[PDB]
Amino acid sequence: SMQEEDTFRELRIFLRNVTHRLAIDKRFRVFTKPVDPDEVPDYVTVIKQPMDLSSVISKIDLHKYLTVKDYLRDIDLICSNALEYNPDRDPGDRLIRHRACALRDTAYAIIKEELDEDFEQLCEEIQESR
Ligand SMILES: CC(=O)c1nc(NC(=O)C2(N)CCC2)sc1-c1cncc(N)c1
Repeated sequence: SMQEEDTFRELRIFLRNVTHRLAIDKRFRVFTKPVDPDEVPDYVTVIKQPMDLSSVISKIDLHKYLTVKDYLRDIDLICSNALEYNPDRDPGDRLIRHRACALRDTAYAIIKEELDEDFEQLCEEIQESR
């Protein structure tokens, strides 16, 4: 219905706002663009499912997120990718890992504080009916 399309539009508006707030945070600059396949060639080999904040914005606009859970799966993917590609004790690796986990914790905290539980529940119930 049109009520349901209004629900999803509200979700997209909310997701764009959260994603913008993540993308302007200086700590998260490394997660804002895809990994250049020239700049580092072993990435697309180790990371089978790359994900970044600009790709998150594209998926929002393509209506690929019908629930905040769908969105948080891709946030989780940005983080776990970073942990897996950077597993070493070197300080470069530890810094990215620290930032990846901060990205994840920040997104979950914003959603927990600002997304109404019933709004998300509605999104899920519309999703299950399709
Ligand atoms: C996204 C990611 O996981 C990522 N990880 C990197 N890791 C490192 O450079 C090391 N510490 C381990 C190799 C040294 S670079 C990088 C990245 C690569 N191209 C572009 C952008 N925006 C980030």
